[PDB]
Amino acid sequence: MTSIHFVVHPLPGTEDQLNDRLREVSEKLNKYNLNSHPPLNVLEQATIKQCVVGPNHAAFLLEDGRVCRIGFSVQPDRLSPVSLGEDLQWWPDKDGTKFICIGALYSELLAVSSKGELYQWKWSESEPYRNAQNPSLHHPRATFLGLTNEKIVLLSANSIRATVATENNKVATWVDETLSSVASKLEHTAQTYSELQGERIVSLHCCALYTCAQLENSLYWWGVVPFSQRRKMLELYHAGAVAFSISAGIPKVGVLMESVWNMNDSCRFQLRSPEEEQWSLREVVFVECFQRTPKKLCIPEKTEILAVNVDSKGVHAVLKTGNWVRYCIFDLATGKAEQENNFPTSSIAFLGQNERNVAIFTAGQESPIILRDGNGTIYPMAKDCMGGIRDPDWLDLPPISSLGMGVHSLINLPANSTIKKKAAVIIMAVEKQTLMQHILRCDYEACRQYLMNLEQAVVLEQNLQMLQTFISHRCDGNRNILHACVSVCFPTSNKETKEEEEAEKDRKANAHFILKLLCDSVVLQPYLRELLSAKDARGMTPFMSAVSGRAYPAAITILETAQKIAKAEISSSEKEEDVFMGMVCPSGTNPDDSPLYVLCCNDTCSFTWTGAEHINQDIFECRTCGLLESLCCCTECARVCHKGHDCKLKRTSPTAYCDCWEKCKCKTLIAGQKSARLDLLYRLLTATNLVTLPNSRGEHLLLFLVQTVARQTVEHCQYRPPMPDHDLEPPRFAQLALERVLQDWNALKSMIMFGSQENKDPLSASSRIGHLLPEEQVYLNQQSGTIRLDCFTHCLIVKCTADILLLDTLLGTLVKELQNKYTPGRREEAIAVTMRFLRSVARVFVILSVEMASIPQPIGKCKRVFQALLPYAVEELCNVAESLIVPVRMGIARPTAPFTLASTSIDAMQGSEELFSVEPLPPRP
Ligand SMILES: [Zn+2]
Ligand SMILES: [Zn+2]
Ligand SMILES: [Zn+2]
Repeated sequence: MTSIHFVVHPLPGTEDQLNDRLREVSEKLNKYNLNSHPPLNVLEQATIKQCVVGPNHAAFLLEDGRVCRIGFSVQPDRLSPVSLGEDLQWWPDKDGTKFICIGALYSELLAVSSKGELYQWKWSESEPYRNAQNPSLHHPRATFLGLTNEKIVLLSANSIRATVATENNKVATWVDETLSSVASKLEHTAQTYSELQGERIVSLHCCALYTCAQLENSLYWWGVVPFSQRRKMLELYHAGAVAFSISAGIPKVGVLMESVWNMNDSCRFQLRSPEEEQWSLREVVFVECFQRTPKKLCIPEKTEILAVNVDSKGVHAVLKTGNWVRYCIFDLATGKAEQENNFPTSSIAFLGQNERNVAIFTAGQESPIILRDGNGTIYPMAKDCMGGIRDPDWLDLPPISSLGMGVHSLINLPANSTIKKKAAVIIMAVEKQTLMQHILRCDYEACRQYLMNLEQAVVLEQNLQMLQTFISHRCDGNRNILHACVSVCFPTSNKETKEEEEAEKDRKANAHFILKLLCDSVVLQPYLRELLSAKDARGMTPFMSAVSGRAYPAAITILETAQKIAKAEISSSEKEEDVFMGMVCPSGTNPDDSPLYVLCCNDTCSFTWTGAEHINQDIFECRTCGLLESLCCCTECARVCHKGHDCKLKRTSPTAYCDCWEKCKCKTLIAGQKSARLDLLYRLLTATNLVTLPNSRGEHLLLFLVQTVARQTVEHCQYRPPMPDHDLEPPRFAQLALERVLQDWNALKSMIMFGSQENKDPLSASSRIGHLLPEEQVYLNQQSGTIRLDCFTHCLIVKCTADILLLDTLLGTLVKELQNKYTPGRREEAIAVTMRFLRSVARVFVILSVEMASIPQPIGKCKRVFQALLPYAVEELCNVAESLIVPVRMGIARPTAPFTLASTSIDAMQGSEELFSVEPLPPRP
């Protein structure tokens, strides 16, 4: 059962207004109850195969061959939105013949039946045309087209022209009866093109001027030569020509009497009766330079083709190469790929369950493009400041069984109004998924009654076909019921976070109760593993979506549910850790999409604690979003925002105040619950192994946290206490995160033993050495890396001169693991970790002491570290001095220039910053 909806989109418009109309339909489905029409209720209980839109009428083709039509009127436009006709009447079918295809022209409605008969119905006439002389003949031009001796299959209809095709590779075309005067030389009857032989034509799509035929592995076009190729023809039109235009929703034929020299202007055409207007030459095609032969489009070899639709801009195609999907726009001037675009989401989620649901919908020249993916949902397309596809914002819509749109022209416009003349009318037959809509409407009672009814039905009749059909239910962006519940559970306001800072509807609660009800459901137990281990269009599980969307109690509930389910299904291989990591953070995942890393880098945006001020920050630039000249963004914007974009850091940074909300939707303006965030960090530290995996910049979590702390200490001291809200405190989470992570013998071990043999850094040249000579592999495997460890030690000691607690935390963890005579192998492991850390501390201390003249705070911190670990620091300092004194005694010292010492401490820090804050050599691409 499906429901019918009407969308009015005035022309000319952008994709943003169309997306706003689709969104308005989406919340009218979601939060505005339900509404329909009396005469369309009979259409709701059947599978509508095809919907077409005429000038003032709409036609529906069903599965059983019944065709119905209705009238409508659209008043408002732009500087229910439609009025429907009172009664619906059907096609007279006393002969009992079912119908296969329908199509809409301006003056007639076309039908193709199973017996190969073409039927024509006038819009003005209330009864379909039947010839009295020939009872077996029904189309008035069937004799002229010569289709009476061949069974007919494929139809394509548009505003003025129609193109039709048999089984015998015979294609014909004609124009509407309102242009019968110029219909002597623009058309052709059924030929047999030898160039199209070899493969059956699988689809035909007609534009307003030309038409296209898609075969099994080729594309051909024929018809009117486009306006871009008229430059070479005039590389200048004499008077006396006869032309036609389709402007303002009406087709008209005129005659020229001026001489034309420049073709970029507008010309005045004398009107011709069907038995004197100023028209632009871009919408005028001279008839009395026509591509009467099919021309092959250039496509790459071994590429499957999915959906073809044509318009004035060219040929729009979806191409599949291997396991990848491109979107292509072909220009008819050269026949090559004019525009090539890659989808910003995953291709696997775009392919969906079935590849036959991918389609492209358009209505004419200026009409927009609606793309339908493999799941039957709408993929919203928009253009960024560059020439790519913007990141899509999901509409939360059910899949569409049938979609059809057309161009309508408004009637009797006043002369003193700026209302646009033309619009597009879109008709949707959206499916209903009742528990999906119950989840999206935030109602606990309907979900509870549905689960109780399903449990009673399984207990009584033992039927699970409806349940296994409901498991495969999807929303937009490849989202299941759990994904929809998580997306509903996102925080919206900052009221609780605003009120907790002092002296220091019911949608959310119903959503949480719904999540608990589906988590503790008895009947949903054998499918919750497949529900939780599913990836959406961004490649995230519901736990990853709850972490990234700042829904922390939802992530806590999902984590307990995964821990409960995973312990009862070990049995065979693919064991407990494999099931748990499949549910939490699966393999083949980007390192910047880890739940621990994302949980660490979700901080409050800097406009929330700085208004229109001009404090000193770090300034990032996006090429994609348009933050180019004076528009800027804070560092948390570069972390959470702009993750797949072309975002860079500018060295010449003046003062700015995060102009990120002006150009895009900043995802960091709202802070979630702090206690649930710390509890999630506590649970993720002691249950997974996500802390030993670096991010896409090759940084450990400890290095990222200490760099965030060292940046925020400098940035947050210029906060003055009293369009988005700017009355919140600066974020304090990274200090507590460092204090918790440093109390762990996995993170400290992986940080200190970084760059060793059993630790791979993706941005190091020594990581990928398997294709080299064996001697070079020996020379590269002799050494070990200590760049990032030295950077971490320098950032902990020199750049963190506002706290001491992290150093005592690290020293306490080291001493506690050194005094552990309980588990085997712990003591020597802690000894080696202590040796590596003391080597790094000794190197930093030596550099700082050489740079200073004849105590500073970092030297005091190094002395405290040496005093807390005396019997090993003495030996490592002996080794450091021995290494320093070797080249003097052997007389092989490298000559250097003299330098002056440092009287103050800021210049020594400036000189040691350039020595330790470096990067290893990247591998060869
Ligand atoms: Zn951006
Ligand atoms: Zn920001
Ligand atoms: Zn931002």
